[PDB]
Amino acid sequence: TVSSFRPNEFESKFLPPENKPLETALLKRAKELFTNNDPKVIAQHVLSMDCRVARILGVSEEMRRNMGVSSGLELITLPHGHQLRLDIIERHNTMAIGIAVDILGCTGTLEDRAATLSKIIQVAVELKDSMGDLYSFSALMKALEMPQITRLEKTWTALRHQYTQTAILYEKQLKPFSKLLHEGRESTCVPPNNVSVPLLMPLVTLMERQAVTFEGTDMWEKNDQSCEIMLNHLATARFMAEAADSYRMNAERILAGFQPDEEMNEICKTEFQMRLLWGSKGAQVNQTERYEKFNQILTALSRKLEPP
Repeated sequence: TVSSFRPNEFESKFLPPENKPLETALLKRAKELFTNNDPKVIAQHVLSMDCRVARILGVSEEMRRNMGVSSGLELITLPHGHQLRLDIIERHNTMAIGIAVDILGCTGTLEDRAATLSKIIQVAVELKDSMGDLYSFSALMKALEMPQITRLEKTWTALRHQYTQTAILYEKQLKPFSKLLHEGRESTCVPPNNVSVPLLMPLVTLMERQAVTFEGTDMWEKNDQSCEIMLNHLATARFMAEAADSYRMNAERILAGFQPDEEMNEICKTEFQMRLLWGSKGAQVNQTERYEKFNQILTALSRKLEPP
């Protein structure tokens, strides 16, 4: 089928009924939110939202009788988790795209871009070491590795010179850890606060041979077509399902006493993000077309910002 996410019909106190793609005032308001909020606060909203979408937290009794299992983390290893898997894929792509658009569109000066880049890495650090949200941690890391972000030479140089510690933390700690996750070793290299949401993406993608991803990452080609790596994720998936509860356990501990900020909560919604990016009409075009669109838009903004 398709995603459960139906953006054209999503309502919000924070979104005009009829919005166009990348509305400038709305990208303005978004940036301001992430700009004016502490990275831990941002990461708590992301984790909290990821737990709803993956059905680790907030599962009504109707939803559970409906799944046949207690947790979405069990459900995704099963045939009837197909919808969930597709939802998981859409939110990840949309989130990675938004991050990129946040560096390449929601900024004015070089210094503003670099500050944004640092804030993004701090958020990623919070996701990893505090929230143990490996899933959204990976979406941010994917944004940072996009060819359109990677080639912003002047911007990475400003990061190296002004935000040095953050820049070294990213290259020396985050990148290598990211790589471990991708080789399917997450179960043996847990961050200091354990795991609340697993990486998910490479497992969900292996299962969904018809999955579209932005810029075609986790497409299991070339050096990825390794039985060894595929075994690691699938062995890990099975462990995930049997131990699904431990994740809930972690997320509940981390989020005890958490009180969400309404607007912040809204902008974490994939639906909302989809409306921001493709508008109230285009938000329901096919994945391939929607993703190809931003590949073009991001390459153009990157070129406008730092020409060769």
